[PDB]
Amino acid sequence: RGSFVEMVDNLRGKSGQGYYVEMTVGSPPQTLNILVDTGSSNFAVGAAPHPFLHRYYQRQLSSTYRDLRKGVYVPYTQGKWEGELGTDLVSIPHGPNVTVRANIAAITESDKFFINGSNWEGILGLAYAEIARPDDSLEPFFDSLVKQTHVPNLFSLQLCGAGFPLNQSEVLASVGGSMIIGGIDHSLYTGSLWYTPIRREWYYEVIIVRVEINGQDLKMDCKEYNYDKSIVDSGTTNLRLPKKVFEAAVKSIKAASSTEKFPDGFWLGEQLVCWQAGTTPWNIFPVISLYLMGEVTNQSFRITILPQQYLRPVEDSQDDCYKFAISQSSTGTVMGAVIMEGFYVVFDRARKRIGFAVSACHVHDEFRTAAVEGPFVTLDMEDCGYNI
Ligand SMILES: CC#Cc1cncc(-c2cc(Cl)c([C@]3(C)CS(=O)(=O)N(C)C(=N)N3)s2)c1
Repeated sequence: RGSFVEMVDNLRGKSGQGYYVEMTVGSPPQTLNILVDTGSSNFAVGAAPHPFLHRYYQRQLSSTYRDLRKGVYVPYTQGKWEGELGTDLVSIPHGPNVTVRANIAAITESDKFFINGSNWEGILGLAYAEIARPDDSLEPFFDSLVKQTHVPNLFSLQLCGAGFPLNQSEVLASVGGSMIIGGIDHSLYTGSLWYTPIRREWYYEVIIVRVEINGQDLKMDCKEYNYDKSIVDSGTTNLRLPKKVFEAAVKSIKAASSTEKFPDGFWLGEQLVCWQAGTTPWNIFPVISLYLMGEVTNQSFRITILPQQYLRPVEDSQDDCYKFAISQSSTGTVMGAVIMEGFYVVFDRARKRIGFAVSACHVHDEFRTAAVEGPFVTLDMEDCGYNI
């Protein structure tokens, strides 16, 4: 049974541009579309005109706006923003029926942060205070929400990839998924939920203990899989792997799909590959299984994704085109949107654990499905975690 009907189907977007939820800030309420990001901890919104924004937060029009008289500069390689800190009343129209006083970073200047055509005007950082900017004294939105209300300390995400490209109008009209605040909606998944511990509360950090490509063990020291960390990040498009893991995984994926040769640019995630309408050879591409530390001692479980997850649909023609959505990282494993699209993901902050179940909206074919299975007997799993 599905017990959170008001929050089901409250997301829009896609893996390449991000998934967002509608929010309101200020008095009277100012509506904004907000990127759902489990990989950061700031609630930051556009608050000045920008060519790629059609709306922004107007603090002078909010009677409940409180100025914190403090600036914040947050530079990332993926985009940078400068903001002015303050507080205001915040609601999630298709969320719990509560109004919170929360910190807001009013973005006044930015460099390649807002993306042309994304439809979002801000970011909802759902990770922990440890990685909030300027420091951990700036309470993240979800912490304020739990402290001020009776909403349980848990949220769950069902990110829904369409399995095909969505044009400018389609992406605005389509349901991109669900963010259930304070609970688990049982209609969003099939089978059982399996839980992996949150290693440390900063990013949503996890431990990967084994990797298979079509059941074939990648056979690397498991520390390599979590070098220097492994995180679950709705604000990353790809499955990102540490350099050495990426090189071994791409070699194995190429060997499994060897009946068809792809250009170097395809494996670099830069070039698209196209096939005649309806003829994508899904079967030649292998499944990928990530084994995660279980809640019970010496116990693991696996999550299995299909090429329908790691081949991201892109428009070219009537051909079906894709980009390879597995890429190299120098900052550890990132289980991005293309992985999350296969699963219903429960961020159980109260019990310091992350749940995975097969998503009711994952893209598959008649021959294979994504899977969440266990238990498996796995020894010295603590040794898989990286230190320093
Ligand atoms: C699925 C999707 C998506 C998507 C699309 N367009 C923009 C973004 C982001 C830009 C920035 Cl900046 C982000 C930060 C705050 C820093 S980051 O290091 O780039 N990062 C990986 C993260 N999780 N948070 S997300 C995400």
